Amino acid sequence: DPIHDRTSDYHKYLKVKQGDSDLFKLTVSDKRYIWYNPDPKERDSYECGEIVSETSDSFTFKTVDGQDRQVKKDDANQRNPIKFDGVEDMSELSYLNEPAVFHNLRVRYNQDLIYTYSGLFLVAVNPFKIIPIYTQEMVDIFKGRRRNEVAPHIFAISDVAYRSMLDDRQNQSLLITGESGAGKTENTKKVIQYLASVAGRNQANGSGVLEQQILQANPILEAFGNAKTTRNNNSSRFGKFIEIQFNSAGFISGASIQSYLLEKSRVVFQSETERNYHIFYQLLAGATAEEKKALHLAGPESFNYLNQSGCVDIKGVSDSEEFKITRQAMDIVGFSQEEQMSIFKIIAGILHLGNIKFEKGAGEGAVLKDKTALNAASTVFGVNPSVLEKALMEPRILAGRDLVAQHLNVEKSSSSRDALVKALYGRLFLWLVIKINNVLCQERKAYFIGVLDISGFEIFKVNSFEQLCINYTNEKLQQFFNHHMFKLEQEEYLKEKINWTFIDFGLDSQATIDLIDGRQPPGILALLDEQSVFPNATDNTLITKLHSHFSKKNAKYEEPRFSKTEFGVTHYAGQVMYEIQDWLEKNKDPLQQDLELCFKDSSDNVVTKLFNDPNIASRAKKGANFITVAAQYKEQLASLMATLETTNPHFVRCIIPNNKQLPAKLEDKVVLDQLRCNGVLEGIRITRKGFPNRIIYADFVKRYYLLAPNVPRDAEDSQKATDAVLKHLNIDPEQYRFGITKIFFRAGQLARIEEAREQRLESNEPPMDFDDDIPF
Ligand SMILES: Oc1c(Cl)cc(Cl)cc1-c1[nH]c(Br)c(Br)c1Br
Ligand SMILES: [Mg+2]
Repeated sequence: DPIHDRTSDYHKYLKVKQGDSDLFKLTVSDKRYIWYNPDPKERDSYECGEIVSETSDSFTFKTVDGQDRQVKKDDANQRNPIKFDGVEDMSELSYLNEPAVFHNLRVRYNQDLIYTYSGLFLVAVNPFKIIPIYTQEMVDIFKGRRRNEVAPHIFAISDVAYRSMLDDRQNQSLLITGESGAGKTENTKKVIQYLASVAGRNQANGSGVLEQQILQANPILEAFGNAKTTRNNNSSRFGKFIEIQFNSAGFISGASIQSYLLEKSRVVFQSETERNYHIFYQLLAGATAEEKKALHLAGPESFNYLNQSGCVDIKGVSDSEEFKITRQAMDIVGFSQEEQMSIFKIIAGILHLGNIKFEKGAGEGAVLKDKTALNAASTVFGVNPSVLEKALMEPRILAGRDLVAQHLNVEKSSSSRDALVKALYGRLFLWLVIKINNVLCQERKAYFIGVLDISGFEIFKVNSFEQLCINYTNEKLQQFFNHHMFKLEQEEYLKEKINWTFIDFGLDSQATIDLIDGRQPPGILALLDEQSVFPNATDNTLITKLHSHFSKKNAKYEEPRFSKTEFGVTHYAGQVMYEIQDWLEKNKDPLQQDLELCFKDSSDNVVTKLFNDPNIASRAKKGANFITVAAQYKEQLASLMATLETTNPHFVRCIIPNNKQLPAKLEDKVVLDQLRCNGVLEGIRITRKGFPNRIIYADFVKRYYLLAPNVPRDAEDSQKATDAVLKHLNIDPEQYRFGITKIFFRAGQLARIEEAREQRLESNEPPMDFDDDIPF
């Protein structure tokens, strides 16, 4: 058995490597150690010192040099006995403290053990290198194994969710948290791969295509939805909830992707060193010379949308090659060759739109002296160029009921062009998702495991509305963790009156959430909205308004003294300063109807669908106005979260090792920040101090049969029959607890002590068979 064979890749790649005779000498030492800060200023840089003496309330210890230092036992971070180094579940540590927990993660990390359990949930420290642990061989190992049986792995957390779906007939979710680049998306992929493989169909082998189409749906989105940021070379610029769908039997019956909050602005702007969406570079570098001809393509550096960041390629990525992967993913999903070429027309069209140069005419309004870019765009889109031109520079609006032709300046014309671009891109992306969803979902699900892959927390020199939305989302995901680990958990203990004294885990980012999406009193999004449909409002009246509501009034809010255009929100993962510029327009998300008119007329079957389909091109009307982006997204998010509350959540906490995207460099301050703000220690603490597993009194007749005074699945009393099978082995009384309608087990008694009763090789047929058919 590979898991027991020290030779296996399993053992080689997933297990702590065997310590040597020298390590054994140290492991049996009677010496004790403490984690301390050599520099009290740098509280996240720790050294190990030896405890040399102790008083009633103090330890004295040697620093890395020979100096002696004293500390209150109350304030001491004791080092766990080294036998614990590498331990797979940190709820097992004797001492649960920051340097201890970080140290354990460090030991596992140093030998490419990136997964470690922390009580109920999984921690995943990004390796930033490939590790051979996701082969079909690895899947196989994990198929069906109990969490305690196999090493920590994304596959194991996935299998558990799967088993729990089947055993409880309840929908599950894999919530994968992390700041940008921490590993959310790679782990999402593994979750799907694994589920796809473990619950996929062979059936004589000619129908498994559904599962290949599920797998293939993600490389498509990734090419249109991902881009290099300063924080991640493959940053997800949209969030996604993936439903993997199962039939009654337990097999995969389909999948459905809900996408969130595509970063439309990236298409027309990217900050230094960053990249537009992969698709633009893939196209340009991977098109046939004849496609380059039909689309009037040329190099990255020929396009304003691709040539401002100073970066057109990503180290170790071939765009020409990724392009082949995308095309193949589009084939496998079912995108017809016309559909695909339309898609690249739209991509090519966007690039040309970007090259349109507006200039000042005689008057104040703009003029288009060189129509090269305009014509190439219209050609590719199949729209009338002089109609598009007039729609760009001279859109018509109502003025009362009068029809008036605008003459936009250079600045307004450029912006409107950008708006057309972002609408184009955003609708295309939404279409791609719609197309995929329709291919994958062809069976009424019986159950699902939802996999959440959002854009992770991020901070840049300049943070705009997109970031506020991203970090608010991450803020809510974390509160969801807070809620299930601590709030719901204890509230239960209270209900069941199991004599639990409430603990405040000091983790609640509700105030921050409220500050953002609060209705009454109104939060940022509400004021943004109010201001968005106030006809005279500016970015400036907006920040003034925000300042007036929250400055020195909201503890999570800050009006900076160094700027008039920025406001600070204190998030769980840190304070973020947000630049107000353009918020109103971003929230209104306006597009001249003359542009829409111009494109509804496109001769292209895909472009026309982007503009004529009400489920793609239509906008919800919030009374007299269109629904704002803020309101719409608050609404999508609440819905997601409402769906999540109905599932049984499993948490994977991804952790970025550093900010350099380097393997083998675990930066303690970086990791500890995440460990703190994730509430990792608090999550371990609740699982240790508490009673995770609790079954109703009635159904307690479940794994427990005559392993004590004769008592089969029957009994007339419920609170009596309970204490029965337990006392036989005399299993510790304070190691469990009797509540109103349930029986709780401290830190998993079903596994800890229950290893003779259940999980045995005897106790079934061996203790019955001594005198079968031979008793005289
Ligand atoms: O309809 C839009 C318009 Cl008119 C302007 C802009 Cl900037 C974006 C979208 C958009 N983006 C995404 Br993603 C979806 Br779905 C939609 Br609709
Ligand atoms: Mg991602």
